[PDB]
Amino acid sequence: SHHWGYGKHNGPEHWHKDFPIAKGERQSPVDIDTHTAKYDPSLKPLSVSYDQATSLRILNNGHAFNVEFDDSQDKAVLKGGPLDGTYRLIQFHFHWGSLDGQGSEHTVDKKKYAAELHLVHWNTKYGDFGKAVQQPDGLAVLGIFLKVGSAKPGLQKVVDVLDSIKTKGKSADFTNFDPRGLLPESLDYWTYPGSLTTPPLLECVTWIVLKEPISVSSEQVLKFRKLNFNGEGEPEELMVDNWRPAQPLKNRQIKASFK
Amino acid sequence: SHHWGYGKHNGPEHWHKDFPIAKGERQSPVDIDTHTAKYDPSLKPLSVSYDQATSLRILNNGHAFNVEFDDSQDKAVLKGGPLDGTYRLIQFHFHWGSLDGQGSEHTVDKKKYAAELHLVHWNTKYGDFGKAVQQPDGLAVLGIFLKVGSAKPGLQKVVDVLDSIKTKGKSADFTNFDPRGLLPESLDYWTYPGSLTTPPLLECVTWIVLKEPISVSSEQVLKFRKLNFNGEGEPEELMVDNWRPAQPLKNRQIKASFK
Ligand SMILES: [Zn+2]
Ligand SMILES: [Zn+2]
Repeated sequence: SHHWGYGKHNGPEHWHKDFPIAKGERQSPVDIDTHTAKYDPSLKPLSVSYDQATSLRILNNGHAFNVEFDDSQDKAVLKGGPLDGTYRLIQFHFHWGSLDGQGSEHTVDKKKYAAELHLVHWNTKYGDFGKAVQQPDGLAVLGIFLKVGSAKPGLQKVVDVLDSIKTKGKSADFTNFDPRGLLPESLDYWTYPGSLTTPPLLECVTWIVLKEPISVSSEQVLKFRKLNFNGEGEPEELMVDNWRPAQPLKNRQIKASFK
Repeated sequence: SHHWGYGKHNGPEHWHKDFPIAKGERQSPVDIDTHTAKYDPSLKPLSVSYDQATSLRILNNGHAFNVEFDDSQDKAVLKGGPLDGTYRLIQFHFHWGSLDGQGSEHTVDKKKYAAELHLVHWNTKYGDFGKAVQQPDGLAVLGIFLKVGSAKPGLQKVVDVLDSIKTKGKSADFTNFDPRGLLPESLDYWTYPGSLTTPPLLECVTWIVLKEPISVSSEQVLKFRKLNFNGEGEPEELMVDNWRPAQPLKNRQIKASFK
């Protein structure tokens, strides 16, 4: 009965009908205006501890594809930065475009990237993800821009398995993936309080959005575009433009860890 | 696997473990201290429109039994009183004791009744119940005390079907029930902002609690106590004392429609 998507009739412009928080005061994504996003010197260094990250599976959920991690222990955690205590990595996914010029959720001085990576973490204060998503400080999503340029070696293992999860509901074993291979060199970041960028759009996310994009090749991102929103047997609907546009900032302050 | 109940180990004293809102600022039930619950002359008469009410079924959910109504239209609505706009009746149920001296959720100057009836309504503003339960003004529950006295004729149709829904999961067709037959003659009420009295304890409820109890016979309430929490084939666990005790009022005001 309930569906949502990125199409003409079920798209971001309509999500409010089932999810009234879509018009809330803390919605993501947003545009980062660098002229207004002020350097905050009290922001601490971001601590990314992914050395023991344990990936398990990869799956097409009908909106994006997710790589899932074992979050039963502190094997892959985000700490410091703007955060209070310890946030475990549960999954990552991407949003991308039908063309190289668009695909990202966050924009920077109105500039769109080809795609955006989201590493999703939950506050261990709340015992599990389910309890976390319902708290204002429940999640931390580390957001990373993807520009088209040189191939990203650390992304190839993802790209290579995509032909096995073409359609909604498909999944595959996906062990030993190294998420450090998707990070840029600089951990300089912007931060602001926001939300999930898909329904149910819960306002439980501390956003950390990195200054430095990673590069991916034209052919790498092109592989993302050969996925399907639809299930097996249904009409083909290519999985492209699965991004929500910039939402009004309202009275939120985007703080910068760098000058 | 998540469970809750009224037992030693899964009871109201433990609900906070899975539902941290249990310790929130707007939890129900409460004690109504009549010395402090002040008459508010600006409170309007309560408007109960149940003339077209359409009951459908009755069911044992493993925590109480519910009589469900067709809420697809304005056939049975609560309006006026402390409420803004129109609230449709979805179901009623009761909480009761193992003895005649206890069973109610709300108390009045610490006085417990043998049971408490809850007519559950949702704000039509939000399209359905599912969306309603997540809003601060989503629900209105009309609460009515039951004291042991004379038989309530309008309750007998409920009592007579209970042998057919003994155990969790059991349901039966239940048409043409008249919910007006469960009302006392006075619609004088106390009101306060609160919550669901069972998990998930959401703080979405405008409580309207009637001053005048209805009477039920000793044998009528005794029939409620022959129901089972458990499913068919499971150990017998009599459905008694399915009430949450009074929670701290915090900085809430209980207003009275009467002097
Ligand atoms: Zn995302
Ligand atoms: Zn109830």
